[PDB]
Amino acid sequence: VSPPPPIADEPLTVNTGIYLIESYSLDDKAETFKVNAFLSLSWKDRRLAFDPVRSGVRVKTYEPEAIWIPEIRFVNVENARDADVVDISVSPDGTVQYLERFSARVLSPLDFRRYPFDSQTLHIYLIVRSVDTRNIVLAVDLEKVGKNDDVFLTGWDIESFTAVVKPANFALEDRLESKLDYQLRISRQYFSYIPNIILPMLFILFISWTAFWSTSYEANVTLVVSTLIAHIAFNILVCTNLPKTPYMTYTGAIIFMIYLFYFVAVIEVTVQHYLKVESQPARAASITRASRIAFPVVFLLANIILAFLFF
Amino acid sequence: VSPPPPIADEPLTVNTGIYLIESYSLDDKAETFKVNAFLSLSWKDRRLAFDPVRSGVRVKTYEPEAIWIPEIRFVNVENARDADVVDISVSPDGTVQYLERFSARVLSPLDFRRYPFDSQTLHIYLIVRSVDTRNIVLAVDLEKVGKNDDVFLTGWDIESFTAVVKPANFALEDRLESKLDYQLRISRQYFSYIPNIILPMLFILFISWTAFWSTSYEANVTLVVSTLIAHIAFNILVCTNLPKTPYMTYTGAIIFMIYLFYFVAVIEVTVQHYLKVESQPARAASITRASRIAFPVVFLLANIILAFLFF
Amino acid sequence: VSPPPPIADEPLTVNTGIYLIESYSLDDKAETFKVNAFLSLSWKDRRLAFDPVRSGVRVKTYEPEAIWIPEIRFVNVENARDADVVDISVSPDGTVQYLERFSARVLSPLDFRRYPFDSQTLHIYLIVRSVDTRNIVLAVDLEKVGKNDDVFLTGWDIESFTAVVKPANFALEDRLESKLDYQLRISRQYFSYIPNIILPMLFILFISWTAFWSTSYEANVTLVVSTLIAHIAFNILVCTNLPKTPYMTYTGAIIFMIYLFYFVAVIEVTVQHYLKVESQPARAASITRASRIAFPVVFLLANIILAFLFF
Amino acid sequence: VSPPPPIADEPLTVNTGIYLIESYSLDDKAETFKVNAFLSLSWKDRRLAFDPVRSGVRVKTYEPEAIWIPEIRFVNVENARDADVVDISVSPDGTVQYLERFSARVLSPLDFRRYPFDSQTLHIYLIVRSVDTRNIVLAVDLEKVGKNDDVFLTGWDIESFTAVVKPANFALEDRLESKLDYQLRISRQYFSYIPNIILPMLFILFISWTAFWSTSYEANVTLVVSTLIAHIAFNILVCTNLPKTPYMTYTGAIIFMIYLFYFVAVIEVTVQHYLKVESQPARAASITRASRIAFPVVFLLANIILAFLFF
Amino acid sequence: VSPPPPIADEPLTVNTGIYLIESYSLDDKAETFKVNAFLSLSWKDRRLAFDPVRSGVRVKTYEPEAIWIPEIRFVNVENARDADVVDISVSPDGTVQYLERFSARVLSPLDFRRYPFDSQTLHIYLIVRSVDTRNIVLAVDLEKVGKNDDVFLTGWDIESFTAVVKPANFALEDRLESKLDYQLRISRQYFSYIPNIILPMLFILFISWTAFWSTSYEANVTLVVSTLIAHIAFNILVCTNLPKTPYMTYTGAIIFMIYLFYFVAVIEVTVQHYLKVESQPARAASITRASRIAFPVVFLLANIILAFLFF
Ligand SMILES: [Cl-]
Ligand SMILES: [Cl-]
Ligand SMILES: [Cl-]
Ligand SMILES: [Cl-]
Ligand SMILES: [Cl-]
Ligand SMILES: [Cl-]
Ligand SMILES: [Cl-]
Ligand code: NA
Ligand code: NA
Ligand code: NA
Ligand code: NA
Ligand code: NA
Ligand code: NA
Repeated sequence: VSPPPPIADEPLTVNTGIYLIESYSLDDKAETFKVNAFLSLSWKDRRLAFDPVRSGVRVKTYEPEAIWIPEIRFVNVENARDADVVDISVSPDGTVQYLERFSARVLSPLDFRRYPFDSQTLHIYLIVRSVDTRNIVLAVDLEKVGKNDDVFLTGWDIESFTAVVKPANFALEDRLESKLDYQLRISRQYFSYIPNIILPMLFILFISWTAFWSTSYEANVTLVVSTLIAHIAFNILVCTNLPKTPYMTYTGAIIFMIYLFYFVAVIEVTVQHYLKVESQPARAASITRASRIAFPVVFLLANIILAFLFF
Repeated sequence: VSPPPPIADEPLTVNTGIYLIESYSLDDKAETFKVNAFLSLSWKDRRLAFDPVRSGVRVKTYEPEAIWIPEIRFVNVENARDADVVDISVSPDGTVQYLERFSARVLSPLDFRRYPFDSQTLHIYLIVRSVDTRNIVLAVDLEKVGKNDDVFLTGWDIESFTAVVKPANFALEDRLESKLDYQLRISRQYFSYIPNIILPMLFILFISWTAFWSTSYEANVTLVVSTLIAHIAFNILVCTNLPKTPYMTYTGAIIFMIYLFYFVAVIEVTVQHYLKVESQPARAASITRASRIAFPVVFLLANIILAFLFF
Repeated sequence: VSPPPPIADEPLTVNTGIYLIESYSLDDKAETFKVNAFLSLSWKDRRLAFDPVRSGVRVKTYEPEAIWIPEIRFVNVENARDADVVDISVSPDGTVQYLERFSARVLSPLDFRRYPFDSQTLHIYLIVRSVDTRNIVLAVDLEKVGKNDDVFLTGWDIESFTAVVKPANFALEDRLESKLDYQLRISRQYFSYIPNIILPMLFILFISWTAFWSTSYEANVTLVVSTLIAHIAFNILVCTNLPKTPYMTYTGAIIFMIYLFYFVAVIEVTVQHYLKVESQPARAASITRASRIAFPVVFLLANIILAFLFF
Repeated sequence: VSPPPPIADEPLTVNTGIYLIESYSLDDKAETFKVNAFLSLSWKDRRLAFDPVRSGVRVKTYEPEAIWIPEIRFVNVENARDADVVDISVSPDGTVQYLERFSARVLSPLDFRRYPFDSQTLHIYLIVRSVDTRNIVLAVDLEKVGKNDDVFLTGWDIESFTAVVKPANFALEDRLESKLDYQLRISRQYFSYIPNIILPMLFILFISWTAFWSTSYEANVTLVVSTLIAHIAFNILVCTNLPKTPYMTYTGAIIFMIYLFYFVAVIEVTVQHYLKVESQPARAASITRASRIAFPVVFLLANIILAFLFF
Repeated sequence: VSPPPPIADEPLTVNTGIYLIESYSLDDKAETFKVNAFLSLSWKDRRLAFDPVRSGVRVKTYEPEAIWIPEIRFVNVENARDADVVDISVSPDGTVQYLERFSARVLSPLDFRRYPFDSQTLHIYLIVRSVDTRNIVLAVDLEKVGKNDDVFLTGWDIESFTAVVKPANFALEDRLESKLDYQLRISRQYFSYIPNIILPMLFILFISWTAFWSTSYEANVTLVVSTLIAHIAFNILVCTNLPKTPYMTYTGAIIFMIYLFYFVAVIEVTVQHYLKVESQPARAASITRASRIAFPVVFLLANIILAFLFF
């Protein structure tokens, strides 16, 4: 088999469509997601044209090996897609309608800057390489782009599944390549992060601040050091669900900043004890009373500054 | 091969059945379960009809490639099922009896609202796409739907395996699709959660309340902060077996509420110490004595309210 | 190819044998184990009979596709076995000797009631479905059932590998099914549980009982709360190697009971402190002295009761 | 099929090229990385020469089985590459242009000495074994070596992808082998290690040094022992992301050294308490005051020495 | 195809060789390792003999399906090897030279008695089963046994790769089996265990002994209980990288023994406090002073005894 010949000098247009059946396993650390979808392909092959009136058949069904099929691939997949041809239909003028159901693990970079209040644009890049005989170009049949209503991505809200209709045509290894960008827009369900990580992290921090209403050094050391260790546990827990980033994430910024609050609280607790031992408690009292206001105020203002810089 | 021709204008009815052999690996985080079952298919193909007298055979056995077989797929599977054809039997009138044994990883959403006292309805969606020549519709042969008596799902009780007899017929990519819903009803074995998570979590909370019978601030700080850290460990342990949900789970609600009890216990312990240092112990004694009743009473009432809202 | 015809109305007997080469990966949580073995099959096919005198050959060698082979399957496997045919030998009377080497992941329920002093009977169920032309029945050739001397299952002792010689013949989807039960009896190597989990768990518990020889409330709170947290760590460690069970395991019973001992020790420590603060130390002394005897005595008797109920 | 015959006694030159499409999963512990790329091959086969006038076509397209293709393999791969032939083009003189897209898990040793400020040279070794009829030698077509602009390796910066143009020709099992070295130079994104591991580790260490401004032995024991335990947690966290090395890593050296600082701090805290109990506080005061300067000074100098030895 | 006929009554000798290309993933818990190697096979098949003068060729190249090839298998593999035939060469006298490149996951028991200062002998068992027509025996061609210089096993030192030249010939299911033992000798790189596990474990133990220079019960309880908990963490860490053994490992023996030292240290701390409360400090002082010498002395002697018993 060889590609369909051009009537004049035009490239062969392969109309494409992706219909999502299932979306699952969005792995933040690996920056991958699994997809199960229909891939539809359509092109004109005049060598396959037939007469509807004489044949009595309006459509002809072929096996993939019987006819020429464009070699369509995915750019950003771990391994080649697991595909099963559903149907191949040829109309009298030779218009081929190809349909396959596939499953693939897609590599798509994620921006963690606003985590866990982040939104992502996942990409599925469709590609075709031109042949010596003729140039193959990709197009989007909007009527064949979509998703099943039941499509759910655990821990995420699916906003839209659209295609950038204009392909990216470029030369690669002295041959033309036609690339299409299918975009799956998602937003993270931040809900569970509030009662499980954010509020427990704030509770232990506020518990360390009770040391500002205590003169007992031994109890203060226990309050600030124990809560700091619990904060380290939350820092470790958060970083297990995330890859290492060359930038600060919103959660990472708050987590880092809270260490400074624990460090300064230890200094205050040390300074307070030192002064009391030195028979200067009136002074230790001034620092402790100021700390009661300073710590929540600086914490509130620093969080307003951080939320502003990130959102 | 092509589909069987209609005698009049009727769709081809493909009778289906699923007989469960094995059920395993219900993954809560992934919202998947693995299945090993028999898939039975039945349809009339008049082109395969034969005479029992002249052939001397009552039934004819064929290889899948020798005859036309409907392209039956599963909607909610990770990858295409691993299938092996067991038997293909044709009766004299051309009634085909197809039997295959398959294994598949099924994606089926789970409702964690009542966890670990939750029940689920797992789904296996059977589907067929219509061809140009004729429309293919699915039906349930109740005589061929069931499960082996030994079918066990570790950590779950299997209630029933039934099929919604009426298919969901709809248009997808300008062709008719016929979808059947096979339902596996299961209920979680909550037993082990009681001695391993629920009671240890209650024990540490009740241990923190012993601080209401102590005037020792240093011992009280140790009691409430240490048990809080153990509560954080249980919260982390529980969330490792669960995906992130955009709603509160029953266990999650109790776990979250217990943090408030630890936070208020720290306030009480701080207030008690502060008053005693300020030479107001008679007052601290009133707050501590009230706390001895208030903490278990509010805990009991809040749990009754939560159990009511969730069950 | 079609099945061998019956001389009279008898079922076709397929003689079976399993020879274990390797046993590995017994997964307690998944209730699976991996196996690498020889599967031997033998049946009479008169259509394959030949003359030993005239041919000069005692045996004929065939390729699997050249002759009829019974469709033998495993009931309790995750996916279909990975099999490679080793030999097919036909004797002059038409007796076929089939040999394949296979590997499979077997699902076999485990009874954790006596863990880690438990024994298990792992099952490998062989099955054949009857055809329209004739009924197929399975048999055990004891001469072809066994295991390699070097067969080791890490963390387990292999006792025996035997087969229940009588098949379970039953009707499934209007056809006869012949099922054989191959049993691999194993006993857990409990050794390592003693120095790694049991004795460290007992050491920390006995350390909490030193609080009965101390009047220091602050030190007592530290002794009982710290060791309780270490007990929680051991409880979590034990449950990571086990699935969730709808029953109590022996280890689970001891682990649960030890929480009650920590809870009552906290009550004692609280009662002792309360009385001393109330200027009643003579009374606190009576409770503490009684606790020194009561705690080890009740612990010993409760363990005798538990060991009796479980063994 | 057999190899192309030599015109004289020359080896067959197979021109190669690797164009990276995707780079992912750099596993530090396993010392592997996954790659998705184009492999281009070119060689002259005069037996495939054709006349464009007689055949009509200027270039001929073949299926891999139809013609002789050199057996090109990767040396350092876990399993054989997952490859799909994209195109096989034959020009009139018999010049074959082969193009395949492949995915592979590559084993490439990593030097962790400067971790997490390390750089690596990942290797992809291309190899061909000579046949009896003639010797096969590999060459690099620099025009067909490259990488997609979007190629990203999560947690790493990609510097370059080049090939050592001269093959390593050697004898292996009495036949010639021609090996090419494709090099992917990467540098670790150390950024996240600073707020997540390095600074929290320094904070807890500096917190232990507050014991040098405290006379309270019981608070000092709490300060140094608690922070030491947090340091053990960070040591364990760091070693989970690394394989075991027969050398010290930069991070490993700092982590190890910090233990010595905790050990000497415990000695100081013990010595201080012992002297105070012995009614020698003036002396304990001299040791404690010296420690306030000695500990940060020795820590700074030891880190300058370590940074010098490692960088 | 059938096996080569014997000239007299001799068994067919199949000469073997294994050349290691890659060694990776030595899994201690699973007792497996992955291998990528060349498997060479050689045997005489007179039916393939040819004349060099008449044919004009000195060697003939065949496809595996064209000629008879002995069914060579690996005994101790999880699944069948992933193999690709590289070359099949036939010399004029009919001497066949077979070469394949394979990858396999090998099951090989490990002796952990001296861990982490252990050495292992990994085995790769080659096997052939005899046919009815004739007996097949295996031999080692030492010229074709070896390993690439770059072969590295992360965390291990590779000593040698040799073969036991004499096969183990035995009867299995009334047929002869010929088994060869290929041995890969390795020694563990214990280096990293010293700064990461051994020395931190010793530091925390020595820190618990500072309680013998302290009269403060509350600080002593904190010293011994906190370090014991850190020792439990190291015990858990060590056992995660090891399978459960029916024997004591060297590290396991030291780890277990250290618990006894913590237990006796708690008794000493309790006895010391009890006597001081009972107004007997002169006596408590004698026990504490003796403990300062006894604990390091008994620890040193017990370790000398253990090292002697294990090495
Ligand atoms: Cl693809
Ligand atoms: Cl499917
Ligand atoms: Cl099977
Ligand atoms: Cl390869
Ligand atoms: Cl094999
Ligand atoms: Cl024998
Ligand atoms: Cl034999
Ligand atoms: Na085609
Ligand atoms: Na068909
Ligand atoms: Na067959
Ligand atoms: Na070829
Ligand atoms: Na304390
Ligand atoms: Na062969």
